[PDB]
Amino acid sequence: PSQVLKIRRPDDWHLHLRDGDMLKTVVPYTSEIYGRAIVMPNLAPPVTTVEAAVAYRQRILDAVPAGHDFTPLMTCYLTDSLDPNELERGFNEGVFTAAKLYPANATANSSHGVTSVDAIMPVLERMEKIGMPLLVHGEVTHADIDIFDREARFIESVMEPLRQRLTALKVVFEHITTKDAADYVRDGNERLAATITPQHLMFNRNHMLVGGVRPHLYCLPILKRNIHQQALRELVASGFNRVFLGTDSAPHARHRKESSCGCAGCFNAPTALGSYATVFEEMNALQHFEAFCSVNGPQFYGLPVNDTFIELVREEQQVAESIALTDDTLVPFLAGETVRWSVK
Amino acid sequence: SQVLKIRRPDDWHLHLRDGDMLKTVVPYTSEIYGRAIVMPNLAPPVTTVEAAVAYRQRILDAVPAGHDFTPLMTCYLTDSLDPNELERGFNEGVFTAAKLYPAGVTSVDAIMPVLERMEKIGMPLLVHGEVTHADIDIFDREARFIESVMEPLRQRLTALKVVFEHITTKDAADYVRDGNERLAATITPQHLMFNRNHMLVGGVRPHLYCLPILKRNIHQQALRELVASGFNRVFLGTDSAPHARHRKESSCGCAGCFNAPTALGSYATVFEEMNALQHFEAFCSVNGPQFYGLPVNDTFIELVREEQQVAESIALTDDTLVPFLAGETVRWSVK
Ligand SMILES: NC(=O)N[C@@H](CC(=O)O)C(=O)O
Ligand SMILES: O=C1C[C@@H](C(=O)O)NC(=O)N1
Ligand SMILES: [Zn+2]
Ligand SMILES: [Zn+2]
Ligand SMILES: [Zn+2]
Ligand SMILES: [Zn+2]
Repeated sequence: PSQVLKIRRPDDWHLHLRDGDMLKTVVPYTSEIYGRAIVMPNLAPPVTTVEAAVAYRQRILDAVPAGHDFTPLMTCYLTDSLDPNELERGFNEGVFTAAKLYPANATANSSHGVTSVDAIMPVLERMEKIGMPLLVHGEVTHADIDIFDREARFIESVMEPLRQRLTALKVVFEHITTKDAADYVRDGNERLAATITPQHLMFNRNHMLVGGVRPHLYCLPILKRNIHQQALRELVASGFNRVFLGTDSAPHARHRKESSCGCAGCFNAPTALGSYATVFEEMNALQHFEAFCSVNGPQFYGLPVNDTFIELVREEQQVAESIALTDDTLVPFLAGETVRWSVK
Repeated sequence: SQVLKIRRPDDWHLHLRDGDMLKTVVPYTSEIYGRAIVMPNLAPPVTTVEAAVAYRQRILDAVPAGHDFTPLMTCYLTDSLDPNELERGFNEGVFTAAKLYPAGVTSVDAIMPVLERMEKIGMPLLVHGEVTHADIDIFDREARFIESVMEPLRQRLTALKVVFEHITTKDAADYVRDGNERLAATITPQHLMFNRNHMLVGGVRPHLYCLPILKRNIHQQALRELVASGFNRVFLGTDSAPHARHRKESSCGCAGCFNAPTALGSYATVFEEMNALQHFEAFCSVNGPQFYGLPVNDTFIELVREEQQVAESIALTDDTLVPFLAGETVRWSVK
């Protein structure tokens, strides 16, 4: 009989659900499998108020198929103009589970982003005071920094000084992609965690660039050299308990991916969980798989572990080539491939 | 506006393709360049004298009347090519050079008799210098080739003339700079103008995707310094490498920049920025002929520093062709 892997129902600690018709298409891929997800706030315009988060939460709930037990955990997009009182109210009311810091840029509109981290110290101090976790997309985006160096540079110039300045702040280093970040997180304290995507465990930059350019593997932070991939694999396989599942499922229509300027992001919600199983199996570390998927995130966030179970079966299945949208189509992670593990 | 008059250039590394694509792209080259080295990587490749003669005629058929353009043909090396076939083509003026692609040839040691014949007859070897092993990071493949293939080959065949095509690294720039009169290189406009950030920051840009891949800024800067120094064994080779739009903009986009329409003005900009216009003519019009033992062109063209607006697309029989720098501006124009 085909091998079965039973786990406590997982959660996705880093997800993009988009809005409108695309939200309606993509939510089911998450809600069928995961009990909760951290829903990122990078809509156009971004979610920067309690009222917007409440309304978005309801649009997500509207799109959940009948019978799925799925709870979106909302986030606030940090911006220069965000009122610390607004963030705190949302946290106190259970609307915002966390706040998300995207890379700083001096040219950012104060309504849409952060100009410098120093400029938002009032909101960061407030998060520290109230115990609200900060989720970080840790890259510095200065034009003179090579794209492959941007994560490592963030550690030195932003992450370490911030954590020294605000010693009680809880931080998730999202979607880490480098040995630099893996080591930093491994050597950190109980207030520092990380998420890792399936693509950054499965692939390295050669997969994106050798034999052709593959925009469906193009995402931020960019896939790194093999030595970084291996460090990430070793970190999850070690059993380190402050790394956890965050897909960064980030859907874009096919025409927006396969263009003269392809958008960053992998639509991996359909195939992520089986992909993680494949990685943990290859690393001879399946004894750490459930904790990564279903325990470590809840522990860091101070939330209960799910009390229902799901099963993956080690039986081969083909991934769809594409998934229809109202207009155009979405190309899933591993489209058309035969995969080793799927959900029963 | 400033005007720069130069000897008519040549393009020492060009892909013209075949069929309808050839008809579309040839005029962008023939209107400007006196000669071009026409690469042999057709499907199937040009590996015989007969095939090269027929291809040359198809190229000439596509050259507008009044363009004095001569294609210089090349042979695609393979592990099993007959040295007599290659020499015959050289002696007949059919093959100007032979091109070594990384695997076709199973290995270089496998082609030693062909390379020995080339050395004896004075036929230049044009090298796409990358190693191919799956575990080698793509950004390392040029540097690794220098140590494991290029330096051993040149030590074995010390009289062989070699062009290190489309160099992309400080490693290659330094190797060529420090080499002897039997080693030269070509450099494309894209590897002087851009680095990998331009291809990957703010979106993935398949029209900048080419082999050898764009490298880190430190490599770009080394290439710029090399051409600006006046070093006389580097010369213009566009590696213009056209593909239809939806072969580029795809789930697995093809490598190659269609830069023939914009290359010359783009090079002029680089030389100007590097305060090295005194070395521009030699790069475009003298160094390559010197290395190949061919006369310089006897006509002259002018560039003017007036912005040229690059077309968004070029019509094909099916699909379109997106020029390198589509919709952008080039600072220098051909008068
Ligand atoms: N440079 C490229 O990316 N492509 C060239 C091949 C080559 O010059 O090696 C082509 O012919 O398409
Ligand atoms: O930081 C990001 C954003 C995400 C998206 O498309 O929302 N896509 C990515 O690849 N990374
Ligand atoms: Zn991110
Ligand atoms: Zn994200
Ligand atoms: Zn080449
Ligand atoms: Zn080429």
